[PDB]
Amino acid sequence: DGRYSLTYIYTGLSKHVEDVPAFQALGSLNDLQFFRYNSKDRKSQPMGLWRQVEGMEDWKQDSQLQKAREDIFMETLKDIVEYYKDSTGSHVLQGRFGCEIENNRSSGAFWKYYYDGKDYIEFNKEIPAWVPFDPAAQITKQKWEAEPVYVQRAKAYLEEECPATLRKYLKYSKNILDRQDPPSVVVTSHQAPGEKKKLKCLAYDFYPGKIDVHWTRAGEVQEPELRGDVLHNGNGTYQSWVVVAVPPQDTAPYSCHVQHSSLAQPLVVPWEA
Ligand SMILES: *[C@@H]1O[C@H](CO)[C@@H](O[C@@H]2O[C@H](CO)[C@@H](O)[C@H](O)[C@H]2NC(C)=O)[C@H](O)[C@H]1NC(C)=O
Ligand SMILES: *[C@@H]1O[C@H](CO)[C@@H](O)[C@H](O)[C@H]1NC(C)=O
Repeated sequence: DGRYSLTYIYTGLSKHVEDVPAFQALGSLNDLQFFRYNSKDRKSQPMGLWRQVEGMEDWKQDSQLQKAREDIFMETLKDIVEYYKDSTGSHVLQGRFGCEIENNRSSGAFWKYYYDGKDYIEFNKEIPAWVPFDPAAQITKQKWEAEPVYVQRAKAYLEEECPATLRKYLKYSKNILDRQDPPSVVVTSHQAPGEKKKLKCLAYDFYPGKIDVHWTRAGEVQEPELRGDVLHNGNGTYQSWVVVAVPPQDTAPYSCHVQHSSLAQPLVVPWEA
């Protein structure tokens, strides 16, 4: 088995402006975001390729969970602002947490918060306890550890629940995270009025991201004039391109090369003038 990671990110604004939800939540599986929630629509919604997956998560029930989390998260931010006696300004709280396994073996976990960008507080499941970084975080620590069960719970989530959730998700996400969708390349050229002609090689619909793409002018690996790539989450695919300008008086042969983990041997698409 390989590496897989479940990560959640919560963002709250104490004084949100128009069209910007006061709270937002999102979760990623490796390099793909599989869900999102916000305080406006108030609903846990699957994303990308997970929109078509069934039986992995009762989104209607998670919606309720997210509302719960939201209330706590926002109460947390509220209290910090109360602490610094400054509710006229706008402040943000960001929570990041999750776990990761490698070879069906839990290989890591984390749970930390940031207030106005600086480290606010984090959990050390080895004590187990909360570690404060900001003075206000001391008050939070006190609250979050008022009962002995609390740290036990936080610990249980990081070492049991989260990874359990990750294993489950992996079952329903094989046809997603373990894909080897080979790239469809496409060579094309454009002549800007006044400039040299330029050749653009485009590899698309491939997954994972790691990939090699370069032009060759006479079997010689050229230096790209402009490079670029992207990730389409809804699709769950990657695109990557390279461009080269060709001398107005050049006849040499131009071919595009594309190496990808899903190819038995590299691909070569020559450009026909
Ligand atoms: C995956 O999604 C991407 C983005 O929606 C698709 O890329 C577009 O493909 C159309 C052709 O149908 C092009 O005309 C667009 O220019 C592309 N969007 C851009 C600018 O990236 C891609 O076709 C989809 N492929 C799969 C496997 O469904
Ligand atoms: C780890 O994977 C095995 C199958 O490879 C599965 O039976 C097991 O339940 C998973 N996690 C553990 C150790 O329970």
